Amino acid sequence: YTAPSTESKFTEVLSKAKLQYPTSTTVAFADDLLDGYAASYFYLTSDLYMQFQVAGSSQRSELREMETSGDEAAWDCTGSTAHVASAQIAIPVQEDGIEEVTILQVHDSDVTPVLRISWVSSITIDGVTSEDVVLATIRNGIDDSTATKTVLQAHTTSRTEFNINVQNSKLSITVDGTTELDEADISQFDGSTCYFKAGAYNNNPTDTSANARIKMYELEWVDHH
Repeated sequence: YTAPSTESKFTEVLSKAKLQYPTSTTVAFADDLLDGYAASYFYLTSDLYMQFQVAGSSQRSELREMETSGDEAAWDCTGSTAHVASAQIAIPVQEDGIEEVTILQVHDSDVTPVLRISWVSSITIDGVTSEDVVLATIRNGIDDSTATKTVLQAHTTSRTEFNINVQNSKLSITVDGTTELDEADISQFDGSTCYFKAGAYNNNPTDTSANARIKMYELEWVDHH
Protein backbone atom coordinates (compact mmCIF):
# COMPACT_ATOMS: atom_id res chain seq x y z
CA TYR A 1 0.00 0.00 0.00
CA THR A 2 1.18 3.51 -0.87
CA ALA A 3 1.47 5.83 2.13
CA PRO A 4 -0.51 9.09 2.32
CA SER A 5 2.72 10.67 3.59
CA THR A 6 4.11 10.45 0.05
CA GLU A 7 1.85 13.42 -0.80
CA SER A 8 3.04 16.73 0.64
CA LYS A 9 -0.56 17.98 0.77
CA PHE A 10 -1.00 15.63 3.75
CA THR A 11 2.34 16.26 5.50
CA GLU A 12 1.08 19.00 7.82
CA VAL A 13 -2.14 17.30 8.93
CA LEU A 14 -0.35 13.98 9.49
CA SER A 15 2.24 15.84 11.57
CA LYS A 16 -0.79 17.09 13.54
CA ALA A 17 -2.57 13.76 13.91
CA LYS A 18 -2.47 10.20 15.17
CA LEU A 19 -4.34 7.33 13.52
CA GLN A 20 -6.81 5.24 15.54
CA TYR A 21 -7.80 1.78 14.28
CA PRO A 22 -9.95 -0.24 14.72
CA THR A 23 -11.03 1.28 18.03
CA SER A 24 -9.90 4.22 20.18
CA THR A 25 -6.36 2.82 20.52
CA THR A 26 -3.74 4.66 18.48
CA VAL A 27 -2.06 2.48 15.88
CA ALA A 28 0.20 5.14 14.30
CA PHE A 29 1.44 8.40 15.80
CA ALA A 30 2.51 11.42 13.77
CA ASP A 31 6.09 10.23 13.29
CA ASP A 32 4.79 6.81 12.22
CA LEU A 33 2.41 8.43 9.73
CA LEU A 34 5.17 10.65 8.30
CA ASP A 35 7.47 7.61 7.99
CA GLY A 36 5.14 6.00 5.46
CA TYR A 37 2.50 4.22 7.52
CA ALA A 38 0.07 2.43 5.20
CA ALA A 39 -2.40 -0.43 5.53
CA SER A 40 -5.61 -1.73 4.01
CA TYR A 41 -7.49 0.63 6.35
CA PHE A 42 -5.34 3.70 5.59
CA TYR A 43 -3.58 4.26 2.28
CA LEU A 44 -3.18 6.54 -0.72
CA THR A 45 -5.18 5.71 -3.83
CA SER A 46 -3.75 5.99 -7.33
CA ASP A 47 -5.60 9.29 -7.84
CA LEU A 48 -4.19 10.69 -4.59
CA TYR A 49 -7.01 10.24 -2.09
CA MET A 50 -6.24 9.29 1.51
CA GLN A 51 -8.68 6.40 1.97
CA PHE A 52 -10.00 5.10 5.31
CA GLN A 53 -11.67 1.69 5.48
CA VAL A 54 -13.05 -0.30 8.41
CA ALA A 55 -15.59 -3.00 9.24
CA GLY A 56 -17.50 -3.68 12.44
CA SER A 57 -19.97 -1.92 14.71
CA SER A 58 -18.58 1.37 16.07
CA GLN A 59 -15.16 0.54 14.63
CA ARG A 60 -13.05 3.28 13.10
CA SER A 61 -10.12 4.22 10.93
CA GLU A 62 -9.71 7.81 12.04
CA LEU A 63 -7.20 10.61 12.42
CA ARG A 64 -7.25 12.41 15.78
CA GLU A 65 -6.04 16.00 15.97
CA MET A 66 -2.64 16.49 17.64
CA GLU A 67 -0.21 19.32 18.30
CA THR A 68 3.22 19.14 16.68
CA SER A 69 4.60 19.07 20.24
CA GLY A 70 3.06 15.64 20.73
CA ASP A 71 0.40 17.06 23.03
CA GLU A 72 -3.13 15.94 22.29
CA ALA A 73 -5.24 18.72 20.82
CA ALA A 74 -7.43 20.02 23.63
CA TRP A 75 -8.71 23.49 22.78
CA ASP A 76 -11.46 25.33 24.65
CA CYS A 77 -14.59 24.08 22.89
CA THR A 78 -16.31 27.47 23.25
CA GLY A 79 -13.28 29.77 23.45
CA SER A 80 -12.58 32.98 21.58
CA THR A 81 -9.96 31.36 19.34
CA ALA A 82 -11.52 30.05 16.13
CA HIS A 83 -10.81 26.42 15.22
CA VAL A 84 -11.35 25.33 11.63
CA ALA A 85 -11.32 21.94 9.94
CA SER A 86 -11.39 21.79 6.14
CA ALA A 87 -11.62 18.64 4.04
CA GLN A 88 -12.32 17.59 0.45
CA ILE A 89 -14.19 14.30 0.84
CA ALA A 90 -15.45 11.85 -1.76
CA ILE A 91 -18.04 9.58 -0.13
CA PRO A 92 -18.37 6.45 -2.31
CA VAL A 93 -21.55 4.44 -2.47
CA GLN A 94 -21.28 2.43 0.74
CA GLU A 95 -21.24 -1.35 0.74
CA ASP A 96 -24.40 -3.31 1.45
CA GLY A 97 -25.02 -3.31 5.19
CA ILE A 98 -23.30 0.01 5.93
CA GLU A 99 -25.94 2.37 7.32
CA GLU A 100 -24.07 5.38 8.73
CA VAL A 101 -20.44 6.51 8.46
CA THR A 102 -19.05 9.45 10.43
CA ILE A 103 -16.45 11.32 8.39
CA LEU A 104 -15.66 14.39 10.52
CA GLN A 105 -16.04 15.11 14.21
CA VAL A 106 -15.58 17.69 16.89
CA HIS A 107 -15.10 15.52 19.99
CA ASP A 108 -14.61 16.56 23.60
CA SER A 109 -11.71 15.22 25.65
CA ASP A 110 -13.91 12.63 27.37
CA VAL A 111 -16.65 10.52 25.77
CA THR A 112 -18.96 12.94 23.95
CA PRO A 113 -18.88 14.03 20.28
CA VAL A 114 -19.82 17.69 20.00
CA LEU A 115 -20.42 17.25 16.27
CA ARG A 116 -20.51 14.30 13.92
CA ILE A 117 -20.79 14.79 10.16
CA SER A 118 -21.95 11.46 8.77
CA TRP A 119 -23.42 9.83 5.71
CA VAL A 120 -26.69 8.06 6.52
CA SER A 121 -28.74 5.63 4.44
CA SER A 122 -31.85 7.20 5.96
CA ILE A 123 -32.86 9.57 8.75
CA THR A 124 -36.15 10.93 10.08
CA ILE A 125 -36.08 14.44 11.56
CA ASP A 126 -39.25 16.05 12.92
CA GLY A 127 -41.36 13.69 10.83
CA VAL A 128 -39.42 14.25 7.59
CA THR A 129 -37.57 11.22 6.22
CA SER A 130 -34.46 11.80 4.11
CA GLU A 131 -32.54 9.02 2.36
CA ASP A 132 -28.91 8.88 1.29
CA VAL A 133 -27.87 12.21 2.80
CA VAL A 134 -25.01 13.82 4.69
CA LEU A 135 -25.97 14.85 8.20
CA ALA A 136 -24.79 17.01 11.08
CA THR A 137 -25.44 15.67 14.60
CA ILE A 138 -24.84 17.94 17.60
CA ARG A 139 -25.25 16.37 21.03
CA ASN A 140 -27.49 18.41 23.31
CA GLY A 141 -25.29 17.85 26.35
CA ILE A 142 -22.83 15.54 28.01
CA ASP A 143 -25.62 14.13 30.20
CA ASP A 144 -28.24 14.16 27.39
CA SER A 145 -27.90 11.38 24.82
CA THR A 146 -30.23 13.27 22.46
CA ALA A 147 -28.93 15.41 19.62
CA THR A 148 -29.98 18.07 17.13
CA LYS A 149 -29.71 16.62 13.62
CA THR A 150 -29.54 18.68 10.43
CA VAL A 151 -29.43 17.47 6.83
CA LEU A 152 -26.50 19.17 5.09
CA GLN A 153 -26.34 17.69 1.60
CA ALA A 154 -27.79 15.05 -0.69
CA HIS A 155 -25.14 12.34 -0.96
CA THR A 156 -23.00 12.55 -4.09
CA THR A 157 -19.93 10.57 -5.09
CA SER A 158 -18.30 13.83 -6.22
CA ARG A 159 -15.50 15.39 -4.19
CA THR A 160 -17.15 17.79 -1.73
CA GLU A 161 -15.67 20.59 0.38
CA PHE A 162 -16.60 20.47 4.08
CA ASN A 163 -15.62 23.29 6.47
CA ILE A 164 -16.25 23.26 10.23
CA ASN A 165 -15.82 26.61 12.01
CA VAL A 166 -15.97 26.66 15.82
CA GLN A 167 -15.70 29.93 17.75
CA ASN A 168 -17.32 31.71 20.72
CA SER A 169 -19.77 28.89 21.60
CA LYS A 170 -21.11 28.66 18.01
CA LEU A 171 -20.39 26.08 15.31
CA SER A 172 -20.89 26.54 11.56
CA ILE A 173 -20.63 24.09 8.67
CA THR A 174 -20.22 24.98 5.01
CA VAL A 175 -20.59 22.48 2.17
CA ASP A 176 -19.12 23.43 -1.22
CA GLY A 177 -18.94 27.00 0.06
CA THR A 178 -22.58 27.17 1.18
CA THR A 179 -23.47 27.52 4.85
CA GLU A 180 -25.61 24.51 5.78
CA LEU A 181 -25.43 24.96 9.57
CA ASP A 182 -25.30 28.60 10.69
CA GLU A 183 -23.89 29.25 14.17
CA ALA A 184 -25.45 26.30 15.95
CA ASP A 185 -25.15 26.66 19.72
CA ILE A 186 -22.61 24.47 21.52
CA SER A 187 -22.61 26.28 24.86
CA GLN A 188 -23.51 22.92 26.42
CA PHE A 189 -19.75 22.26 26.08
CA ASP A 190 -18.64 25.27 28.11
CA GLY A 191 -15.77 24.00 30.25
CA SER A 192 -14.95 21.12 27.90
CA THR A 193 -11.89 20.85 25.69
CA CYS A 194 -12.18 19.67 22.11
CA TYR A 195 -10.36 18.31 19.08
CA PHE A 196 -11.10 17.43 15.46
CA LYS A 197 -11.32 13.95 13.97
CA ALA A 198 -11.52 12.78 10.37
CA GLY A 199 -11.86 9.39 8.72
CA ALA A 200 -14.38 6.55 8.69
CA TYR A 201 -16.31 5.72 11.89
CA ASN A 202 -18.84 2.96 11.26
CA ASN A 203 -22.14 3.54 13.08
CA ASN A 204 -24.80 0.84 13.50
CA PRO A 205 -24.08 -1.36 10.47
CA THR A 206 -26.51 -4.15 9.65
CA ASP A 207 -23.62 -6.28 8.31
CA THR A 208 -20.78 -6.20 10.82
CA SER A 209 -18.45 -7.67 8.16
CA ALA A 210 -19.06 -4.94 5.56
CA ASN A 211 -16.41 -2.27 4.98
CA ALA A 212 -17.17 1.42 5.43
CA ARG A 213 -14.99 3.48 3.09
CA ILE A 214 -14.25 7.22 2.90
CA LYS A 215 -11.75 9.12 0.73
CA MET A 216 -10.14 12.50 1.44
CA TYR A 217 -8.38 14.55 -1.24
CA GLU A 218 -7.42 17.37 1.14
CA LEU A 219 -7.53 17.65 4.93
CA GLU A 220 -6.32 20.27 7.38
CA TRP A 221 -7.07 21.71 10.77
CA VAL A 222 -5.90 25.05 12.11
CA ASP A 223 -6.67 27.77 14.63
CA HIS A 224 -6.58 31.54 14.20
CA HIS A 225 -5.77 34.21 16.77
